[PDB]
Amino acid sequence: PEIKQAVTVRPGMCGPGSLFVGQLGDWTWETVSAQCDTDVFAARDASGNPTYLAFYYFRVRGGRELHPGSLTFGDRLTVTSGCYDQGTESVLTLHRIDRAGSDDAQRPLDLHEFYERPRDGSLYVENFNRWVTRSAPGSNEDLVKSSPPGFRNDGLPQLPAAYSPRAVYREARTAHTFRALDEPGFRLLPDTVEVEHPVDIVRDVNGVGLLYFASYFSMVDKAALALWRRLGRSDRAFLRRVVVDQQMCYLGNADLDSVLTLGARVRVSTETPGEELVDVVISDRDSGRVIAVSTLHTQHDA
Amino acid sequence: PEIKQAVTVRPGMCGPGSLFVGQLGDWTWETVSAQCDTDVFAARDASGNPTYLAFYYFRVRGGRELHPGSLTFGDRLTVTSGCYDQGTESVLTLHRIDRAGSDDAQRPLDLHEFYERPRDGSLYVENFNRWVTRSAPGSNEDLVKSSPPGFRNDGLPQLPAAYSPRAVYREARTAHTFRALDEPGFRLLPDTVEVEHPVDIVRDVNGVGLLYFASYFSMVDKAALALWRRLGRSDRAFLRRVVVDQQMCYLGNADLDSVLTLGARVRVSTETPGEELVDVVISDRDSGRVIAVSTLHTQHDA
Repeated sequence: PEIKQAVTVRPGMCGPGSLFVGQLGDWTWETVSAQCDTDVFAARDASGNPTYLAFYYFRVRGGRELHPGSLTFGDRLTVTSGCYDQGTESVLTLHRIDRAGSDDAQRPLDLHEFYERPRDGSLYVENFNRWVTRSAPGSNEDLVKSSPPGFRNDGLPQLPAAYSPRAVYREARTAHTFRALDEPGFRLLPDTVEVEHPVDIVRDVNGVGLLYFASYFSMVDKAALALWRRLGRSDRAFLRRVVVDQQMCYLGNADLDSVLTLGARVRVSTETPGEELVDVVISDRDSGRVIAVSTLHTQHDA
Repeated sequence: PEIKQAVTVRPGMCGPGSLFVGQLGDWTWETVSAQCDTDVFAARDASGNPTYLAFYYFRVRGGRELHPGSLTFGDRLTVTSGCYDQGTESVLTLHRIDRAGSDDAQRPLDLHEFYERPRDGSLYVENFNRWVTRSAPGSNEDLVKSSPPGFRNDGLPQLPAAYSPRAVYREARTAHTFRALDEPGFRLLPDTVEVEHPVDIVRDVNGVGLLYFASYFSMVDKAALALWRRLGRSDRAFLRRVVVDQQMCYLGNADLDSVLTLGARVRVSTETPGEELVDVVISDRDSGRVIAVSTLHTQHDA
């Protein structure tokens, strides 16, 4: 039983920051709760420790016709949501977003449609989430895999082998990009940036004292802005950027006194002017960990 | 017809940042939409310009037993919401939040209860909002009062004279505090800070290109943190602060290339140890405008 709902775009789920991905994550927790007969918000492991359904791999796919920067107050959307079986320790949640008028907004989720040929005018969200607990109270390092009792993955529809987010994130942690460096039609610019980012305790921290999943998207855009400025491009042009595809892998969290490093590089298209691929790696130098990788497929007019 | 709803605390509405006030503002727009027979999200003035139901005065009142820093993932709440007539150009929206178990969570909104003696264990939210339009496209200065056609304030219950948010915000713009400087039981410390804050285009900006109302709470906490650190207090102690009362007045918005100034001062209680009043003024020096005033009534254990 897929879920189909009418949404009107609110101030808390749009704009050039991370509010839309924050709202999508709330929707994911509601969708897993409904489909897996589990209260995700208050989940505890068999032993009684809180268990968080942590974001691990996050993709948002759009296009010139509908992307996250298209959305403004009062836009009417149709949202179709559903979970896919990834066993007892993980779960995949898909959301399709259409403009509520649109031809065929009533169509069900179509994996073929999500993994192979996304349609122009729809937005596609993939959230792969993993149950975790803390390994020590107040530590945000070395989180441990978990599963709350009664988590019902059984019955959920299955992905075919071709559609594996696991294959995708395994390659991205190795390559530090989601788009192979040897992919034709792009040139790697020499200009790169490295930004020191102390954890912002007033803006980066969630209600359980971890770094907030949506803050990782804010940190990647801070890196992307720093590279944009290194390229001599304007702050107003940054706000016109169209992100047609963004992938994020959350390899680690971090303690709230950490100083993170945000590294960014870009490949510009040889074929299409104003098209580029930006890669961002978030490091925690003091613990020697890479804690995130993101790739943004971007169209601009700077 | 007041609205009473069950809420489970989600990642997008808690934590030490501005997510709870962001969620409350979304709820306000839904409440005005329901009670005033108006689609606030897509509102336009009679002439066809977008009109925003802008936040102008915002209060959050709690206590040691339930405050915004109490809230964590999966907490079960009861929310009671309702609008009060302030004419065609403004509207007051109240929210009471109780823990869903609690004795007498079913009780209706009680102004006596909100303005005179708030109860321990309830959280009280006041949002006074004013319809505005831009005076020039792409300018965030010199916003103009408005009202969308068909806005139904008629029928809404009325406040008695004693309960005027107008008297409260008029005094705060004059004094740069919501708690009179001559109030007994407090001493003004000599330590103050002034922080330069360029508008953060990746975290401060909303879906219509204004500074986001919830970002004003992030900027006030940036000032408050800077003063806390000037006092030699610890970042971990900052995260244990209990804000029992916070008031915010939004006197202006600002263009996205602005450099703002965040000024903070504190009065410590003579009576109760670890109790203090922090005042923050946000200035836009280049336009010679004060664009916000906030006072935080805080309990700490630093």
